[PDB]
Amino acid sequence: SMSYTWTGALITPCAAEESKLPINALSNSLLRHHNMVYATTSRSAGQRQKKVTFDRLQVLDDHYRDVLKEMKAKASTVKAKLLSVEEACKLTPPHSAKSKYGYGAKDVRNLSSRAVNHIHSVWKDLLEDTVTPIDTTIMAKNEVFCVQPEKGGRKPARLIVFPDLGVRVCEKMALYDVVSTLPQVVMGSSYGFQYSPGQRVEFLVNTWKSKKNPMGFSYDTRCFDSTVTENDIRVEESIYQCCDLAPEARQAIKSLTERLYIGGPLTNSKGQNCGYRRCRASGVLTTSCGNTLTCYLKASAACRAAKLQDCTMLVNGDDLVVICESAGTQEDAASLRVFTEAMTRYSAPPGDPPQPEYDLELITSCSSNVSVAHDASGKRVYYLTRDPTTPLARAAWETARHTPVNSWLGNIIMYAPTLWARMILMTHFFSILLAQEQLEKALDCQIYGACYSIEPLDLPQIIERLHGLSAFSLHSYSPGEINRVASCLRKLGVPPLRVWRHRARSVRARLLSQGGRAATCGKYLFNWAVKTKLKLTPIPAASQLDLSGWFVAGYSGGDIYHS
Ligand SMILES: Cc1cc(SC2=C(O)C[C@@](CCc3ccc(O)cc3)(C3CCCC3)OC2=O)c(C(C)(C)C)cc1N
Repeated sequence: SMSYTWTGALITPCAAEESKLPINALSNSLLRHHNMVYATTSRSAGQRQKKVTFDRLQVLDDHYRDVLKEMKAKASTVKAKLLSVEEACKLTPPHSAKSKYGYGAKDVRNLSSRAVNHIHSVWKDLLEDTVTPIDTTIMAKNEVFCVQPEKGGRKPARLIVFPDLGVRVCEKMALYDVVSTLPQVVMGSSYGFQYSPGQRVEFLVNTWKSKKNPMGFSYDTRCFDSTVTENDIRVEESIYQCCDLAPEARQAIKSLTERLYIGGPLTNSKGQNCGYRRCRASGVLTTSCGNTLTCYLKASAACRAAKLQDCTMLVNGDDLVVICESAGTQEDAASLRVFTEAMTRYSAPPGDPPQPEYDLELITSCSSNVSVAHDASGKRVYYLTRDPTTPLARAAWETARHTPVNSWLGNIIMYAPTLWARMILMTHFFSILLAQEQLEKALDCQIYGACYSIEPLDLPQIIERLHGLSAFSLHSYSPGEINRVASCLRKLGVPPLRVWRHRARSVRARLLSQGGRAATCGKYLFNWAVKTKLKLTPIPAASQLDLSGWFVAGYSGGDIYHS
């Protein structure tokens, strides 16, 4: 059927949308080529609409059914529980979209009677009615990127489809526990969101080393959300229902699937009807879990079709990477063509053709790749990294304009061991925090789609617990990694190592002179910038964080917040 049908009504904005990086003394010290940085707006929504709108064709086969049966078996061992209205309310992000029924996120988190009355009513209606399509709002995402000359053009805004706040809270009550525990049980080691960056690296390196002639490849589905059929979404629901659930959770899940996950009318911000969706809703609680289950299922069936030898997968939503035994270059190319044909029949056709890689550092999955460096002792240390272009463009934008979510903070946490996060992100942002005397100010940032409120002063313990003390001492980065970063710096017009080290030494001196937590930041985060290094012993505050739950499941588009 058609993934979308349109009435002609436009996907409209709610407020002014900036498309170009504003000229600003602070972002300019980060990078000078501001014209290279842009933010998508609803102006390009039509472009994205044309691309995501197409007819799906899907044929299933024994390999698909066998894998599905095995997935259901694993699911049958999971017991999940309903979330109380209060537990659900606590997960709502402080600035989540407000309801159209006279109440917003502040109200829900406060448990105002009006918010709760409405939550009860929606829940009650989900139980009584399992058929009326639930309304959804469609908006054009406003994300920042850097121009890609090699691509020929810029990216259009991605689209986000989500239900009313009241429905979102009910989604948490019925499915939060399921989407939190089911995926790892059904997909085992292949479930990507269970790993911290360090653990992902460990899994990837051990897997690669376990093959005799290792070959790896990532599979890019053209518009995965749009390729998800009603069949896929119903198959997902049957896997959820395999869990031991409370009668009410079962009905609510059946209802959300029929009335919302399967499809529904699209309404723009002007209140007009834009059309109808028959594919995955990008902004619901089950988007991450569903996407990973479906990608996993089709890919596993596809590995069998292509007869890949001793393959191992790693899936994160629509992101997929397979590592297997190589059978030769011509044979590997052939194997990948069959694999792609299988995925296409399953309604998961490719964007870029998959291509065989024989070097682990060159395989990019989840926009990342493993790389190597050496800690203080000189020993080799594998770590996760990525091309720093989008992180830096976004850091520039967030410096010039106030952002709800601070991707720069999330990036420092996830890519703490990288030379670019240390040289540029830490130095640039601590300088500004020093300037504004905002080191204590908690900021929102996201990790695996969930929102976290984190205090910059706690970065040393977070990074130590997350990456270990080595993150504060890596040096001798790979020539490839260094080339990639230098290339990016000249493309965006970012200052060089000499300038950043000089800046870091100033920032470090100020931090140290302030004492307290600030001093520890100057000491650990900027030890690289001084000739006479201090010695980084284990920070005692590390052992006490509650860093669990951080790498348990994905929640992109799921409206999740964590205290
Ligand atoms: C501590 C240490 C550092 C070094 S050099 C060095 C780096 O290798 C890493 C790093 C520089 C990485 C870098 C390299 C090239 C660039 O264009 C931009 C950045 C990073 C570290 C954090 C920000 C920049 O900091 C450094 O000073 C060396 C060499 C033998 C390689 C000279 C030995 C030891 N023991």
